[PDB]
Formats: sequence, structure tokens, C-alpha cells
Amino acid sequence: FSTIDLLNELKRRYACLSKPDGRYIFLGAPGSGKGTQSLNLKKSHCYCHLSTGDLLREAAEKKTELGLKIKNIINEGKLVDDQMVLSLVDEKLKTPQCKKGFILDGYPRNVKQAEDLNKLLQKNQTKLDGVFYFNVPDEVLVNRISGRLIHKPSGRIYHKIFNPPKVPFRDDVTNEPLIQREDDNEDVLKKRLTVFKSETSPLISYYKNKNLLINLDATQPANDLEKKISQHIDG
Ligand SMILES: Nc1ncnc2c1ncn2[C@@H]1O[C@H](COP(=O)(O)OP(=O)(O)O)[C@@H](O)[C@H]1O
Ligand SMILES: Nc1ncnc2c1ncn2[C@@H]1O[C@H](COP(=O)(O)O)[C@@H](O)[C@H]1O
Ligand SMILES: [Mg+2]
Ligand SMILES: [Mg+2]
Repeated sequence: FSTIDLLNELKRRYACLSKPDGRYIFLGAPGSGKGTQSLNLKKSHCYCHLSTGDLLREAAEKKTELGLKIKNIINEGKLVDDQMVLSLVDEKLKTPQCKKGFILDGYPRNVKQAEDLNKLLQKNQTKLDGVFYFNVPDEVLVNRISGRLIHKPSGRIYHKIFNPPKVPFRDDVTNEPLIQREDDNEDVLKKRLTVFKSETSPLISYYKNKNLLINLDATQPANDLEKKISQHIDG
């Protein structure tokens, strides 16, 4: 590790340290690009990526009664109990990775969860900076889910077409195998999009009333959408 390489690390470090702190919510149906954009901000703004889906799939891996309960709810495309998710969010929000800021990706998924989050932020003396809505049509989301591949250890997201890996079905960093999410099966994605429309769509109006909603056109390329999000934050 050279002096030039050492000084260049500092340049990179001082670029994200100089970025504003932020506490945002990414709202949008599965395949909208929430996880993609959360990984971008984690790199550019050092914001914590709080994914309830990731935390619950992790909880679903445990060979306990609670584990089977979560695994079966997840695989059916339905929502886990509000009290359970709240405890996971309350715990991750305490971690030191959330001091610069965070991205809530997958939470809140209903009006009740939005109220719990509100009470939790009030009691913890922390405030949301915005709620980004990933506006993308249903037809687009179908293809987005179909081609999705993830590297389970890192949570890096790929798409067979829109974001392909260097070598098929292998991670770009570790060259380790990729996986298809069990909930990305055609029939359960249909149930997931239904749950979104019924339980999560009223949050658009809820956060618009709270004057926190920021509309995004999530159908644009990922690198273009990244700049648009960064523009709302740093601008
Ligand atoms: N702007 C985009 N345009 C085209 N494909 C995208 C875009 N953003 C993400 N993708 C791909 O489509 C799928 C969306 O994944 P993801 O970001 O995890 O959505 P979500 O987190 O909302 O479920 C992934 O396979 C990803 O590689
Ligand atoms: N906020 C939440 N409330 C309840 N269940 C959730 C929540 N987030 C994720 N889950 C469960 O885990 C899945 C993960 O979805 P995703 O957010 O797309 O990773 C969902 O389909 C639900 O089964
Ligand atoms: Mg599957
Ligand atoms: Mg702005």
C-alpha cells in the first residue's frame, strides 16, 4: 500500500464524511430498486442499510419454532407481525452504523408500522429527512423480480439482463455462487404485489400529508436514479 494509494483512500474517506447525515425511507413495491439504491448510499454517504427483509430472512434461517413461522410467512409473500419487525428495527437503529444516518428498506410496510416508527423516532430523539417513493409500473416489476440474483453473504444484487455479473451466476467480488430468492417465484411475487397495493400503498398519502414524500421515477437506469437521489440529499 503506496503513499499515493494511502492519500487516495483519505480523498475517498473525506468525500463521504463531508456528505450530509440522512434518515430516509425507501417506499416502493418489490423490484422497484430499493435495495440497489440502498447499497449505493451505503457506499457514497455511509448510511446504514436497514433491510427488514434481510433481517427477517436471517431470522428465518434459525432452526427454531419462530424460525419456521417467519420462513413460512416470507415464502407465502405475507407480512410478519408488526411487533416482531419493530424489535428488529429498534435494535439495528441502536447500532453505531446508524449514527451518520440510515435507509429503511422494507419498513414500514403499513399504517400501523408507520405509527410505531414515528413513536420510536420521537422517543429516540431522531427525525426522518424524507420518504422516497419508487414509482414503477407493475409490468416493469415482473421482469425486475424474474431476473434477480443475489450473493447471500454480501447482499449484492444482480439482474440476468439489467445488471449481469462478469461470469454467469457467480459473484463479481468473491466468484462465489449466486442464489434466486425463494419469494421471487412468479406465484408468490403476485401475492407480494397484492399485499403492497392493499397494506403499503396508503403510506404514499400518509407521508405526503406529513410533507415528507419525494416522488421518484424508478423506471430510469440505476446510475441515473442514484444521481437523482444524491441530488435530493446533497442539494
Ligand atoms: N433502475 C433499474 N433498472 C433496471 N434494473 C434494475 C434497476 N434497479 C435494480 N434493477 C435490477 O432489478 C431487480 C431489482 O432489485 P432491487 O433493487 O433489490 O429491488 P427491491 O429492493 O425494490 O426489491 C434486481 O435484479 C436489480 O439488479
Ligand atoms: N416491514 C415488514 N413487516 C412485516 N414483514 C416483512 C417486512 N419486511 C419484510 N417482511 C417479510 O419478509 C419479506 C421480505 O420482503 P423484502 O422487503 O422485499 O425483502 C416480505 O415479503 C415479508 O414476508
Ligand atoms: Mg424461487
Ligand atoms: Mg433537495
